[PDB]
Amino acid sequence: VQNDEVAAFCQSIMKLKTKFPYTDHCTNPGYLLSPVTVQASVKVSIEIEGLQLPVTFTCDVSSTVEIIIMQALCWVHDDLNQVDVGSYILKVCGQEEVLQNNHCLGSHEHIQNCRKWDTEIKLQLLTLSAMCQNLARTAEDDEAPVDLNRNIKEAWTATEQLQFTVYAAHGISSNWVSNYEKYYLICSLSHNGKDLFKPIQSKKVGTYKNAAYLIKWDELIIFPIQISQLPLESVLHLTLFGVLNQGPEALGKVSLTLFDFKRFLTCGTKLAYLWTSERIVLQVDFPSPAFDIIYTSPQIDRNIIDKLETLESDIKGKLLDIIHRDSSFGLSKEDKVFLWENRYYCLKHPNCLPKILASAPNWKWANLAKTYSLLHQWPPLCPLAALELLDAKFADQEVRSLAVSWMEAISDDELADLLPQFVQALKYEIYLNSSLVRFLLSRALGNIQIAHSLYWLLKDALHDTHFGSRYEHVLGALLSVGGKGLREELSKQMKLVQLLGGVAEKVRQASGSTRQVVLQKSMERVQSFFLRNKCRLPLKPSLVAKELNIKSCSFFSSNAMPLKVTMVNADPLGEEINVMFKVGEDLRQDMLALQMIKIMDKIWLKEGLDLRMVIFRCLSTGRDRGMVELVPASDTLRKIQVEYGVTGSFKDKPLAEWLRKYNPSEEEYEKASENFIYSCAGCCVATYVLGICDRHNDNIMLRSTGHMFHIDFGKFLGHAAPFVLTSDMAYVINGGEKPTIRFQLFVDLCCQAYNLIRKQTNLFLNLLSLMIPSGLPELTSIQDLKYVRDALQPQTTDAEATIFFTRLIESSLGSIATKFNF
Ligand SMILES: O=C(CSc1nc2nccnc2c(=O)n1CCc1ccccc1)Nc1nc(-c2cccc(O)c2)cs1
Repeated sequence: VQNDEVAAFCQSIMKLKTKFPYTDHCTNPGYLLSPVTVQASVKVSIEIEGLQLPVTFTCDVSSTVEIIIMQALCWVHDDLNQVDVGSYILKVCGQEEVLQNNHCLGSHEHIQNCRKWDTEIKLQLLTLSAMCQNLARTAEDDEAPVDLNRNIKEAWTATEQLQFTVYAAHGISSNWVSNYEKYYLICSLSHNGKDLFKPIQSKKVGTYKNAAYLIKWDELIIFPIQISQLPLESVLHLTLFGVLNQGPEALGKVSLTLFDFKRFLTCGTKLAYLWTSERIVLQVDFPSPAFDIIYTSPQIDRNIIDKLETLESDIKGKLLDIIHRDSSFGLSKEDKVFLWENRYYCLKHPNCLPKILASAPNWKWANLAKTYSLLHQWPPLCPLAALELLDAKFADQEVRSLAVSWMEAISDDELADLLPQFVQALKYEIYLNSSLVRFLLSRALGNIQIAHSLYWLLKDALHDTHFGSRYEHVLGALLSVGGKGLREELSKQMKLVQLLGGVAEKVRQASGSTRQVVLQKSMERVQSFFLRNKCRLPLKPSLVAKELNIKSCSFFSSNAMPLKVTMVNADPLGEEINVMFKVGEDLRQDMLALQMIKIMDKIWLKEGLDLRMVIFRCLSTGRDRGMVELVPASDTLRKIQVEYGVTGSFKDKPLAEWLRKYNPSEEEYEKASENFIYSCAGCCVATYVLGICDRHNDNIMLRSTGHMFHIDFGKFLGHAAPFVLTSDMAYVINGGEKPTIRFQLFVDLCCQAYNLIRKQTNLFLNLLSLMIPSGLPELTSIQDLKYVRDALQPQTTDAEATIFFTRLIESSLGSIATKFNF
């Protein structure tokens, strides 16, 4: 049946492939699209063929890339009628990414970065023919097949009790036989991620006589449930325990779906695989009658429910209070029961559907008809709201598929920064083929960035003990449907990272003197690689490295010695590529913190608030290793303070003098100090809301332009000053020892941004919830989310929330807070 599920998946993906022909350029562009985030004049320089100097001109940020292309065309051509405006595109110099014509110049992320750093905006005008499209799919790609490397009784008429005999575990290890004397299983039955009944424990039995590799229970297990009472998505969990010989110690876990991908109840012997990480086979024998049991969903209920009593005796106000509540998190039982009665009065508010669904009394087969009738007349949800319908608490195929149908309204650009949570949501689909995985694969088909990011996220997801096989099939489908070009580039990137990681290991394994000469020798391997391959940068695949710059490659001195890898651009119009490669730390936590910060930045920009945040990249390439973006011309606060100490003129001047050294002009220092004010406000809000703690001087970094950012996120969602404002940071903000209206601006910015994040409390809780199953040390349960919820204070109004955050700023000032009038 599993092989049949794989085959059905493959053939469905063949269908999906037909939906994306290689001829269609917008689905198959062959190149990365320059990212856009929706949100004056700036100077752009555009290189044009046949001109020795690029044309530099002032463009409106609001103007679209299409008309900017035409403006450059107008520079070189006095009449644009003869030339074709079509078949002309703009790329970033040095980066193999194409600006999107319909979108505004200001909306492009590269433009926004250059504006913040005051970097020269450098573009190239070229035809589609000149653009590198080596990633594009071929006719060979479209034609190739997909490779990932009798009577019937309806279930509602099925009286039999769910039962099965746990037979045996086969292939147990020597050290297992050494360490434990008996074994037993805990059997749980669940739906929507919750137990339907209390778990039943097997008897404790030792290894079978004459068969040490075998544990034989041969034990029947009967649940107090009836086949007709089992939801379609019912899952049986079997956890193995060993008792030590000298508490019980968990050895592994298995899951079995109670109905297969064709809705047939599992019957007969089914084998399951427990990975010690070594494969143990577990045998579960299910009843096998002379007939097949099929699940049949209930009969459709059709109603137009509109024209009902609106007594509204304070009850409408109670309903709106529940509707306009922040999230489903913590919703009272009584509130649940009456949101469920008055669910048909909430159609006017679509994004409250999860709450309603979370307040269903049960998912018994009978009530399913009315639930589905409501779902199919429900208004479309915001994609972001619809995420919640893909978490574990909603297993129902109808709910989830219709959530994905609402989700299909999301842009690729917005989707890309959300990909990790989707990769995780795959875990709550019990079948291989599902609307969610098809949605992800189709989005990857049409967008090279989506495909690339999915690839790396699936490679991390593989290391899951329980879900590794599912992710292996998903990754195989992705690599198969991506095409030959995409695949070979991904293989080059995989080889590059593996080589870099080897170099990292060797650098830490050597000591002192040796460590500097081993780096040059280890790197010769890499340079051989570059001799035979041009390879795209895994952190930003728009950058192509032709060759390693050995002499600029070094190592940072830290607990884990990171590698400063400098490579030369394949494009002479580009800059040299600088990344850090770190091994020995789980970068997935850092990535989550960075993603949360970035999403706050997006939320702020959506309401027009620009806190000038440094948004840098981090990629977990393999287990406990990866590439991190390097921010140029920036230091930790430690370093600034110690360098200043050599002079030691004042505790309040170290940040000021540093910024003044890199910004000598009075206008320049004011510009850099304003950058500090805004970025500091953003960092303070992000620190308090994410529970970022241990913000020591090393953790804080400051850019020469004046922007403040965070680098190490070891304390994430930690519990207990919320943030710390030292005297020299107050000096930069005020511009003087005494307080100025610039500090009031700082406070205003903090409180404004804080309230903007509170408005999106549901989004943030959902994103962290969906990362729960990924297995980071500080995000294991819903209480970890309750910390963030409490930090966001949803019940309070914006006014009292401002009061609260302002008191936080005073506590952060601490001893020097005497000098301020709130
Ligand atoms: O100057 C710098 C600042 S060091 C730095 N920065 C980071 N940034 C983001 C994330 N983590 C870090 C980071 O951990 N550290 C190390 C800080 C540390 C040092 C020594 C011991 C312990 C800790 N970085 C560089 N940038 C470039 C460059 C040039 C041109 C373009 C470009 O994109 C980058 C070359 S070197």
